[PDB]
Amino acid sequence: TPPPTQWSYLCHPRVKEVQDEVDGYFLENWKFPSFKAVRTFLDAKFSEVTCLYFPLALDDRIHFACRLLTVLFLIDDVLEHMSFADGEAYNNRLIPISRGDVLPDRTKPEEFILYDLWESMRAHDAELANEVLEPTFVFMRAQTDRARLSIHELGHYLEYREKDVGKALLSALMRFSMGLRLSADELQDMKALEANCAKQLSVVNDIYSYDKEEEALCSAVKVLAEESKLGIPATKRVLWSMTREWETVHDEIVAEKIASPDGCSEAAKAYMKGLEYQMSGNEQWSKTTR
Repeated sequence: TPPPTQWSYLCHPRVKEVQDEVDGYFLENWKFPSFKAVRTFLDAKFSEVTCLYFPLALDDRIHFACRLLTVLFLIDDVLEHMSFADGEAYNNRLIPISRGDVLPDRTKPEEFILYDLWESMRAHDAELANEVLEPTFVFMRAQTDRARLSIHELGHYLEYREKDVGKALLSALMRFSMGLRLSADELQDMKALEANCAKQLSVVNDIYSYDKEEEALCSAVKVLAEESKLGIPATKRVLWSMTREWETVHDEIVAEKIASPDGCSEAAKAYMKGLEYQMSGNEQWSKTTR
């Protein structure tokens, strides 16, 4: 029931091969705790998600993104079940290894998978590989801290999502996967568009995750439904409405930077189009998942 969108999602052409390859890799190395754990793992189709997010990734780089997002999802799950303290230590052990400053204990998959991944990434393109490092660490460190006083206004909720460390990681990983080389100025002048993108991705995620998220929460669906005193079906229709307006905001900012006097590099252009795909791909995926 979502209103019409001007964008068309796209899935990476090599999704089939890459998914078998990467899922395969983890089935060979990750210490799943049970066969049911494995069913759960395969049902997630992390490589398909990655391929819907970065349909323009270079053919020889898309597997890197799948491997990185997969291991990070696995890790995120591990951290969710351990105390704040043990989680702190988990990351502290892994980050140095990810930097390649510490050799991995060959009997600990969480150690050697990350080590081999990052090494192979730098080996492919060290300059961009390193552009993804920090965002990754900021992200895994943010998976330990709990609390988070549930927000209740629409503005503050969106402002909060704009700064989502995960969405920031996606954009960096995307530049690497597409081989995009942007200047510091270009990236800085990109913040607005990025904020809008992060915001759009969230609301769409929320719209589709509200139902299942019912048991006993940070959701634009909950936040707006209360502020406006509308029912869930209605609230959702309104969020869909806004979502389409933010897609239009994206188009205006893009056209504005392209028709700009100072010009717009091919890398910048490719980057903006990449964000478009993140949003359209995210929807296509949320629209057909779990």
